[PDB]
Amino acid sequence: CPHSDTLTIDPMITDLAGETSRLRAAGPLTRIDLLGVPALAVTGHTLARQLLTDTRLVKDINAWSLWQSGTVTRQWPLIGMIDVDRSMFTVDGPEHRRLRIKTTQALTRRRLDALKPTIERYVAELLDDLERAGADGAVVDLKSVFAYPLPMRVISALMGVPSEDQEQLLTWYKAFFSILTPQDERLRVIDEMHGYFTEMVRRKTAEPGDDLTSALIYATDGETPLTEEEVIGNLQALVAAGHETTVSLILTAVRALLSHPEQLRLVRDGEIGWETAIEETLRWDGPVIHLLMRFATEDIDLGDAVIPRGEGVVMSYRAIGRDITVHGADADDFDITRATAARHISFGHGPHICPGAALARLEAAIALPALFTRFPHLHPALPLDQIPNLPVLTQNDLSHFPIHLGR
Ligand code: HEM
Ligand SMILES: CC(=O)[C@H]1CC[C@H]2[C@@H]3CCC4=CC(=O)CC[C@]4(C)[C@H]3CC[C@]12C
Ligand SMILES: [K+]
Ligand SMILES: [Mg+2]
Repeated sequence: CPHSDTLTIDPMITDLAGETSRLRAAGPLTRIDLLGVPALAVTGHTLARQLLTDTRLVKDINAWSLWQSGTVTRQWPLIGMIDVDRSMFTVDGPEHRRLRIKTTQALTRRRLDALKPTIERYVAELLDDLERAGADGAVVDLKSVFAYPLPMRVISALMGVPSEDQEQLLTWYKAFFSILTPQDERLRVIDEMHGYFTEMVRRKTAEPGDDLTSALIYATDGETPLTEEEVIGNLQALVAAGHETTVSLILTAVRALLSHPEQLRLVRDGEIGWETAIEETLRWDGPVIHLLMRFATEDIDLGDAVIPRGEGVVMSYRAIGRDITVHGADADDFDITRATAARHISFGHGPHICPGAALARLEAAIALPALFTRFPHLHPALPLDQIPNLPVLTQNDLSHFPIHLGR
């Protein structure tokens, strides 16, 4: 690996540990290459926090010099991560709060109390599936049987996605996220997803129900109402995020606890909270690797560095979770007892901070203890260190997770 001043992010995710350490070492601001496209990566905790609140960094792709010049187009395999419709995800400034408010109100801890029974029912159902799958000592994929379906069920219940449509959504997302999907097919899948959620919003407009989509469509009376584009945009964002991140969180938490059985014991015996184990998982091995992307509306002076107007800026959240300045020398270790376990920014910071953090945390806090209580001798049927990532550049997406129920 001969010295380079640009760090190429390997889209096959062949050396995530090496790559994450190289980003930390090269940071807190360093040049990266995303499939032939240059950007800056923010890899330090403090600098990330400053920049995530800097109003000169915007989501709007039309602020991107390479987009303005036509240098980057829809042929770029990562383009679907940023060139999306109007929503809380793409907006900044005073307009942004309007696009967030119904969702944040709906996803408060207290409002989520009402969704808890549903989450509990789905966890119980999928554990029944695990039991069936793992009978007579057979090897089971913890991902396909338990972790992969659960968050789709949950976010679907919340948004009003029919039971019978969820399999198709998962199929689309898998194609959408895989770097291997041919770009023409990925763009088709993106159109097909948009068509689906467009019709879903038309369905809920004609016949509203007790779900968040209906609430985005029909606001309290006072308004002003969200456009069709905004409702669909929020909808797609909530489902995509709600599913994809949460799967990873469940799987990494299990892998972390199973490879650190002494720390699994701490949570089982009630000496450390499950919630604390989940925070350290978010810090150490969290759902987001990189977040695309922000752009400078003008020059941003950082004292001994300048991010030029038009430049693309990525938040390298995995690298950021391994910040030694913040977490100490053992940042690269999983340690649910560390003082800084909950001091991560793995859900972001500033205006665009994750609105679903309480739901993510709640799903994990129900699912994890339920899994280990039900199957106390759960163990890997494959060395945990041999579980590969899927080729998904921006997301910490585990391929499969072979276990035995034990015993
Ligand atoms: C489970 C683990 C999760 C992690 C690690 C996570 C992480 C994040 C991060 C880091 C951002 C902001 C990126 C940035 O602006 O720099 C974010 C934004 C967002 N997340 Fe979460 N998230 C999680 C679960 C969820 C869930 C359950 C939902 C929905 C129910 C969700 C919906 C969103 C939406 C809609 C945005 C965009 C908000 C905005 O830009 O204003 N994510 N997520
Ligand atoms: C940080 C993270 O993993 C989540 C939070 C917001 C999510 C994005 C929300 C908007 C969105 C809509 C889509 O239709 C494609 C997926 C994307 C582009 C999502 C990709 C994963 C993101 C980036
Ligand atoms: K578009
Ligand atoms: Mg050099």
